[PDB]
Amino acid sequence: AGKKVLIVYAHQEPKSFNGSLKNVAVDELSRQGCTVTVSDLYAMNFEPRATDKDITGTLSNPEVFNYGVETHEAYKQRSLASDITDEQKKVREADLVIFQFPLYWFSVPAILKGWMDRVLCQGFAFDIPGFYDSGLLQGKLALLSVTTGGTAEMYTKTGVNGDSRYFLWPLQHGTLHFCGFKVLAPQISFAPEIASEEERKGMVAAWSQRLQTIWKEEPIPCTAHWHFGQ
Amino acid sequence: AGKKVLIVYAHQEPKSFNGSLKNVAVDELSRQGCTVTVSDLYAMNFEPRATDKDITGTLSNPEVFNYGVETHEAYKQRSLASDITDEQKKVREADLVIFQFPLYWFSVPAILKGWMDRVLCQGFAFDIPGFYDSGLLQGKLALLSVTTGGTAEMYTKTGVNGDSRYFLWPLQHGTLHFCGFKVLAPQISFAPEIASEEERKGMVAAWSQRLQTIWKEEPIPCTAHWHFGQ
Ligand SMILES: Cc1cc2nc3c(=O)[nH]c(=O)nc-3n(C[C@H](O)[C@H](O)[C@H](O)COP(=O)(O)OP(=O)(O)OC[C@H]3O[C@@H](n4cnc5c(N)ncnc54)[C@H](O)[C@@H]3O)c2cc1C
Ligand SMILES: Cc1cc2nc3c(=O)[nH]c(=O)nc-3n(C[C@H](O)[C@H](O)[C@H](O)COP(=O)(O)OP(=O)(O)OC[C@H]3O[C@@H](n4cnc5c(N)ncnc54)[C@H](O)[C@@H]3O)c2cc1C
Ligand SMILES: NCCc1ccc(O)c(O)c1
Ligand SMILES: NCCc1ccc(O)c(O)c1
Ligand SMILES: [Zn+2]
Ligand SMILES: [Zn+2]
Repeated sequence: AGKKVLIVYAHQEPKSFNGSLKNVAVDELSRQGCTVTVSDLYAMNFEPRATDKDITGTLSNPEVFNYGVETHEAYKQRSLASDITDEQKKVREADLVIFQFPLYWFSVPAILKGWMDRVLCQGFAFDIPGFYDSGLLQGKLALLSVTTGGTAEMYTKTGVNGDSRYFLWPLQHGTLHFCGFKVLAPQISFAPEIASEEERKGMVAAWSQRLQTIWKEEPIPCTAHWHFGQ
Repeated sequence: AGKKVLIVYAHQEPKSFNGSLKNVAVDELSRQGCTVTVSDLYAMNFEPRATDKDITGTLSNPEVFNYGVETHEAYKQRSLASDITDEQKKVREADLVIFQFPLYWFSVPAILKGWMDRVLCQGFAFDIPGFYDSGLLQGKLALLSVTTGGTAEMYTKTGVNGDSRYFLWPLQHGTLHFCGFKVLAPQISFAPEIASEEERKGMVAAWSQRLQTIWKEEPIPCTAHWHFGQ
């Protein structure tokens, strides 16, 4: 049995280091015989804002608009904007979801943050109760492939930016694990802009290389100890 | 000599708890004689996406688009889109910047992440020469006023969501502190949707009561130790 992979990509320039990491993922997974799909957010001019335009049906409460309540209800009724449902179908069938993006303020670019806000709604990605290990997307794997401006050294406990794992918390635990995803070790390609030609090729080669045996990997213990140690 | 306050508000509903917190801040700071300005992102339909449209005229390299460089260059060349510059002016004149928003996936809603991504560009909020304690916005104060779905109990080091200080790291340290901001202790209104009307009032009152002496408050030590340590 093969596998389906969804790459949610967030970069404006195809020739970027991110674009290369993305194309590398596509080529390698495609070579393995895997089914691959890419959601190129910027090329899709993907809507990041969570507004009442995401609901098409009669609102549960037209007097006071509550995004969470309205999208939860719209999901069950099937009155969500189609751009949201198109993404949910991709995630639903996916066995692995890779996020390829440059770090923006210790997080994901707003266009990708919007994807997370609008696509992972209650009813589809999780339920109350029905989160974390009970998240609705349980059984699926997720992986963050991040590029940075800061060097590995800066991203250390005693470094100026602190350990890289610190900023992964909101994404891996607060979002992915919350929805039931098993999180694979993140792929951080440190400061490609500062790196030399050979170092950049090595970073890219390491990515595709790791992808060759990605199906053999085990997820990380997405806990506070893993991220912070303490 | 009077103070200037900018409130970056991120909520779709005026009758919301977030809306009330913002209105209470405007009322209290206005009563004190403070100069107050509010950036209602949703009402402004603020653009969250970082694209080449953020640069006016012609790009310094229309071959390969590098947002960071193009915006840095555009800033120094006074060629940024007006929505961006309108915000920077409010920021530059402000003595205190309050962010009022509901917690979305352990972070800010995408529309607000976009504000941070696009408004705090290189040359304005920071530069290789000066960052963090030497950020270009040094001297100014920043304060996060966030509302959550989860309860205070859930937000403890041994709780399901972990300690709230954990998700503050990317925002307070990675973003605000990085730009020279002195960070005031966050204002977190835990689960207002769960709490009772009396408890909700208590929360809003603590906020307004706190605003009475915010100018007397001392900045928190934005350190890895403060967020993660004991
Ligand atoms: C709003 C904003 C916020 C930011 N916040 C943060 C933050 O909080 N923390 C942080 O650390 N950084 C931050 N950054 C910096 C950001 O993370 C980096 O600029 C980004 O990750 C670099 O990745 P890239 O793909 O854009 O690089 P590129 O500039 O595209 O790549 C660098 C070089 O790679 C070359 N290249 C491309 N493909 C290949 C290939 N296959 N082989 C060899 N070379 C190749 C390119 O041609 C180029 O010369 C921020 C940037 C912005 C704009
Ligand atoms: C996409 C998305 C992602 C999310 N991610 C997270 C997450 O990672 N972690 C987390 O903990 N939560 C998360 N949440 C939940 C979110 O943080 C809460 O729903 C939100 O903070 C509630 O604030 P509110 O202003 O919307 O509440 P409201 O529903 O507007 O307020 C609750 C009650 O307050 C009443 N009220 C209004 N004004 C007043 C007043 N002046 N005095 C007294 N009562 C008043 C209202 O009328 C209402 O009945 C997420 C929600 C969404 C939609
Ligand atoms: N319908 C939004 C309610 C909600 C509460 C907690 C979360 O972690 C989350 O992603 C969403
Ligand atoms: N010119 C972007 C480089 C950069 C590096 C680290 C940051 O924290 C940041 O905001 C921006
Ligand atoms: Zn976790
Ligand atoms: Zn700090």
